[PDB]
Amino acid sequence: SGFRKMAFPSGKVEGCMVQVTCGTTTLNGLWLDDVVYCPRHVICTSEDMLNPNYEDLLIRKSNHNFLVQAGNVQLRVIGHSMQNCVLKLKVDTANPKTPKYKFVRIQPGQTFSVLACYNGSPSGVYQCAMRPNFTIKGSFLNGSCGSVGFNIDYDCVSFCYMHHMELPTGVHAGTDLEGNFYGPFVDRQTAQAAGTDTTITVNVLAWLYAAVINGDRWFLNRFTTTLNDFNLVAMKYNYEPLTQDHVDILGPLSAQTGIAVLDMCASLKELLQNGMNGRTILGSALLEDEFTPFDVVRQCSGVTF
Amino acid sequence: SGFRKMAFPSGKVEGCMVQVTCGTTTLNGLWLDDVVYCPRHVINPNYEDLLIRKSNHNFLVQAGNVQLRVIGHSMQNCVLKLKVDTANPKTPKYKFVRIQPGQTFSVLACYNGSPSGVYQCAMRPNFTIKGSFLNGSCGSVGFNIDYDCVSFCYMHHMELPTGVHAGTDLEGNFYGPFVDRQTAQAAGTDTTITVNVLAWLYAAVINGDRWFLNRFTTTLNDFNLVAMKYNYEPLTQDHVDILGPLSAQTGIAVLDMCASLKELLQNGMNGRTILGSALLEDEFTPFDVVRQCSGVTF
Ligand SMILES: CNC(=O)CN1Cc2ccc(Cl)cc2[C@@]2(CCN(c3cncc4ccccc34)C2=O)C1
Ligand SMILES: CNC(=O)CN1Cc2ccc(Cl)cc2[C@@]2(CCN(c3cncc4ccccc34)C2=O)C1
Ligand SMILES: [Cl-]
Repeated sequence: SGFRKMAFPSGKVEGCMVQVTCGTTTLNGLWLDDVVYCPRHVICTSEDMLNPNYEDLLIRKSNHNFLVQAGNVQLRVIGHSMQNCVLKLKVDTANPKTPKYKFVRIQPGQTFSVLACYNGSPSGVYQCAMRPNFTIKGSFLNGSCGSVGFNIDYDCVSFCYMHHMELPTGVHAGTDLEGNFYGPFVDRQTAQAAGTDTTITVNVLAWLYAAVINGDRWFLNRFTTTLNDFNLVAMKYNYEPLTQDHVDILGPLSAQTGIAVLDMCASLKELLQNGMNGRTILGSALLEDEFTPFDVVRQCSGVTF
Repeated sequence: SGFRKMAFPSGKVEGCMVQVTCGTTTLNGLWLDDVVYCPRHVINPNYEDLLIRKSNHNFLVQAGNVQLRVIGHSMQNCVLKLKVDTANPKTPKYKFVRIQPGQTFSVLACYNGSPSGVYQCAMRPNFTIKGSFLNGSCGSVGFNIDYDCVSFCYMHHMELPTGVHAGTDLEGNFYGPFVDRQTAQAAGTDTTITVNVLAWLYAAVINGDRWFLNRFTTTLNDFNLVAMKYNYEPLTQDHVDILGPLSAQTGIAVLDMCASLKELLQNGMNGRTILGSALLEDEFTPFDVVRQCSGVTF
């Protein structure tokens, strides 16, 4: 019993974190085999950030301009190239602690663990979700750039995020491990703002099924709804549209609890209208949206209480 | 910016987790040097009588896909110590420490000697932890990291009827009035960790959330009279001293922040949130707030 925001064990990722320095800029890199991956803005000064020409800044660099530190050992850079917004530094030593890994691009609503690092040293691990507006509500200070997001389903680490910047509202933006940003963001200091954020509806439903599994049904009602009527109501509360894909994905949780997805949608409609009236669901007074259907199945018991 | 429930990086602890099997019971063990530590319930129980009937080969210890050979066994309080023939090459610098209620720690949840997740939690005033544990999680450990040293503070033993969890320090002494056996046991009435709520109010102010601040102050006695009525733990002079650095960083005296907490208790949040929460959060200590808002690494 119990329901916690759980992160993946970070050990496989800790063994990959290095410090990358180029001139006066210092950030984190990910050392996998003989390549160190890091944000390309490591080659920029604060002035360069307004309108950086990365190709022009990079062509003036040689291998020995990049200082890579793994623990207390200096790695030798023997090559460098740019792939989108990530810089790839070829080093002379392959990481002996390289885990089995993949680079995956995630969609909004997906969750992942973040290993927050400073100077190539890990400081903490937390769980978060890719918001519908492609930002993440992380906890990052200056020097955290290059920290990574990942999932570890089975013995394989799936790297999905690399931290690049903080937006004016305090939220964060970054890239997949191929250097493509999530969202309409650029690694440039321009007028950039997070779009209006919405609640991840399929995740709230999954978390309501998790409350039922752990023994709580106070929020259920005798009503059902059509998919269209639920979406008309949900969009009035800044909730993301629920698609047929989402309904299909919730099938296993619907079968385990005996509550149809459109019947759980009717409870959600009523919770949005009424609030909670001094009650909580899984120790929370707000509707939680950073647990996917897959996360609920992984954490919760197979036997409903 | 941002404020998250952050756990310590679990890597140093992952390299210590093993699977321990005795007959039909399977749980997790902590392999440090040549000793594996695990709950003694792996064996109305008379533990000395159950233990005397077991030989070394009755305990099956698995580290990854390698079988460790048990060469000795002894009991220390509610913890079984299995001497193995191989020292853990991944043993970190470590200490066994007993924590006090209100203190937080990271939990590496394991099943069959394999870590599945990591989360942060606090030792409640009633000595229980609101964890996330299923059958097979026994022997999962709680810890903190201070520089390069792992301080092991908790080993999971059982779940109470309300869904909360109970366990021991690494010397086998339970936290709380709990016993390792099937009998009528219940978590006591819980209280809110006041010094932790204040620390989290300071973290919100650091992150630019100040709507709850006011021009008022309070005495320590008047604040405690109010707090005792909302099932909040008493705030001591030690707690005020401990909040000093956060008070100096934000420019808000501790008794000034206490007056904001008093108004939040007597009047609610009125449709507003603090750090994305509609409840007053008490599982971040003053040190946790300082560490997360300063970037301390391990
Ligand atoms: C908040 N941003 C700024 O003051 C200027 N920043 C422009 C800028 C523009 C584009 C890119 Cl791709 C990077 C960047 C910087 C690089 C570092 N950085 C940061 C990242 N994470 C968390 C932070 C927390 C506090 C202060 C800075 C943080 C940025 O956003 C710098
Ligand atoms: C809920 N407990 C029971 O039904 C019986 N339990 C008696 C019992 C008596 C004494 C001791 Cl020291 C342990 C125990 C058990 C051993 C395992 N265990 C559990 C631990 N964590 C999480 C669990 C989640 C679900 C079911 C069991 C869990 C217990 O409390 C089992
Ligand atoms: Cl995805």
